[PDB]
Amino acid sequence: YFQSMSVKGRIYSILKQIGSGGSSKVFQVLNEKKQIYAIKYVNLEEADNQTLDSYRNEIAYLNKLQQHSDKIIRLYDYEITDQYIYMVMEWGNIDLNSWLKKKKSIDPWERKSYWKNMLEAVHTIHQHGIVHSDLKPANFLIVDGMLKLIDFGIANQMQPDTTQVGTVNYMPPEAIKDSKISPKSDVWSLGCILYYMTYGKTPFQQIINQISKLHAIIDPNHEIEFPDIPEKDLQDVLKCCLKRDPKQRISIPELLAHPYVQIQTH
Ligand SMILES: CCc1cccc(CC)c1NC(=O)c1nn(C)c2c1CCc1cnc(Nc3ccc(N4CCN(C)CC4)cc3OC)nc1-2
Repeated sequence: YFQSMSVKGRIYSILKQIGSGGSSKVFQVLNEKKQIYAIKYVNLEEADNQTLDSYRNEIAYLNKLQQHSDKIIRLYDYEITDQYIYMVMEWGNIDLNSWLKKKKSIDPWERKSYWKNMLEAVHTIHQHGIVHSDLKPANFLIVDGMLKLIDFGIANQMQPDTTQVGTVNYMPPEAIKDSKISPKSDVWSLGCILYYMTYGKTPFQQIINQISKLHAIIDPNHEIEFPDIPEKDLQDVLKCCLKRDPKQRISIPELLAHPYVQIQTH
């Protein structure tokens, strides 16, 4: 029940575990001033040089980029050694994958406000050359009704083995047809998340067969349902995000000047 750890001399008191993946554990902890944080611990015992440089790189970027937007998660401090990495981060109520897994109805205002957070955070990483290229709702954390981007998909996702889960619902068609990596790949994946918040599922979610789903994502003859809704700006945004051709698909800077994001509906 009572557990503890240090990170750069400062003592944190572990309350519980709030995450896991590969050889990393996220804990909900309290510092000496009874302030709540999330420490991500990562193990390097069997991680190769590539893997380690991927973690070092991600860290450096996350640290740098938090200044540039407040829609990226705070990395308050970290402790990096040959054996492990602690990262003392901003603690959030719940991730968006779990939040949307609760709710059927999402408040139009809340959806738009989330959409904006997502655009801003993702735009920031793009501005420093980073395409995420694996954006899911899992990647976004709700901190006081504000969505923070948890990670940049820079680090190499090593598997547990002794014991969200590689889902292709958010996968852009260019990725499925196999070096080059367009920032508009992320626009598709964001579009898929918004499509979820708009219509209740991802566009190819109803496709039960895996190989079929992949095929459907690419097949231009295979249309996507955009059932008409009061928010016609929302319907517009989704159609523009989910163009299969990356060159015809809308840009982040464009999505930011879009009526959905700018026009005040009251
Ligand atoms: C997707 C990002 C990623 C990439 C690579 C490696 C990792 C580490 C496993 C990660 N994961 C994280 O870096 C991470 N995952 N979570 C859940 C958090 C982080 C870092 C920051 C952070 C801050 N605050 C929270 N709070 C929180 C979130 C979710 C939940 N849950 C519990 C499990 N349920 C199934 C869903 C709801 C509980 C939380 O705390 C109360 N949660 C978090």
